Amino acid sequence: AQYEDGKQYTTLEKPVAGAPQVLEFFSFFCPHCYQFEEVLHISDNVKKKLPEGVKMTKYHVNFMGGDLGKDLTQAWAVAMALGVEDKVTVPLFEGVQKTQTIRSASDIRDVFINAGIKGEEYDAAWNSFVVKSLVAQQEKAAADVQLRGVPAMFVNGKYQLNPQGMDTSNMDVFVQQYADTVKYLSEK
Repeated sequence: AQYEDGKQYTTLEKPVAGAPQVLEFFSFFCPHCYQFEEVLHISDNVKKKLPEGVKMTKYHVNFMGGDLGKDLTQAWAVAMALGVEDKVTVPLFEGVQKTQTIRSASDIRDVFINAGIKGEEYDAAWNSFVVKSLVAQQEKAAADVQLRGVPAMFVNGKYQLNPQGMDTSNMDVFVQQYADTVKYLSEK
């Protein structure tokens, strides 16, 4: 076939019921994730090719960056709860990996303040049980699918993208192959 198990994707030996349609995992400590976000715009290019009636989910993970890794997962819960994902994603990546100005929860908070989220609004969210369950959801989804590496994308809780098995001579071709794979899996 043109798309083959073990080549552009792998199948989960144990499928996950009720999982989000397109589920993506990342970490602000993850170097390929930085690329996926700022240079390749993977999420956005996948969206553009997905049928409609399809929801995309993106979750942060704990297993990189220790204590700060966990803070970043809570902050991402804050971003999702407030719907400010597209205002903090880039400054969080650059603060962690480029400028190295994020070293504490307070510095994460500064990124939101600078993006125009109010102190009051941020701290209440941070401390809310709505954010706590959102954190639980991120962990549960990761735990459900064995997750030891990011970036990662899962389709309908059954298929896992395999970017190692695609060309990387040309970044544009890589992205289209990746998105076309997601669309194919989607229709499977």
